[PDB]
Amino acid sequence: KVFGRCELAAAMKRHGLDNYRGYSLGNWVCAAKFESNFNTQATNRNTDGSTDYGILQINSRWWCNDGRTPGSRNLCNIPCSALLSSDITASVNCAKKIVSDGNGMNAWVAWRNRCKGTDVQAWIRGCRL
Ligand SMILES: [Cl-]
Ligand SMILES: [Cl-]
Ligand SMILES: [Cl-]
Ligand SMILES: [Cl-]
Ligand SMILES: [Cl-]
Ligand SMILES: [Cl-]
Ligand code: NA
Repeated sequence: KVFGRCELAAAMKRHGLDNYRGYSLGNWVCAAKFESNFNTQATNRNTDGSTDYGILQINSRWWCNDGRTPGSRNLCNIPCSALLSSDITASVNCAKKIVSDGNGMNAWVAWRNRCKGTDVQAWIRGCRL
């Protein structure tokens, strides 16, 4: 599924991400835009051999099991393929764990490089929330 901007903001808001650990909704929407272009099916390989999965590009190095990332962890206790559903629940619940771990949203490289310190409210402008 490729979410619309306001469609995803609303889904994210329903799932409790608005101001989760102090990150406004616009941060999460911005992160998803640059991580996946709002595409729940997005997958990208990392140089180390891990893979990033889904709308928030959750990494098999630490967070999910894909059976082909030697040495990795599965801290969200989920198969990586479950993070590719058109329902964003699994991705959001794992994202809550990631963002609580110490680094906040700096865990998402795209957030840090493209969203952090910018006018993130623009991403929810005009949306019924
Ligand atoms: Cl915002
Ligand atoms: Cl593995
Ligand atoms: Cl959903
Ligand atoms: Cl889900
Ligand atoms: Cl923080
Ligand atoms: Cl607004
Ligand atoms: Na893993």
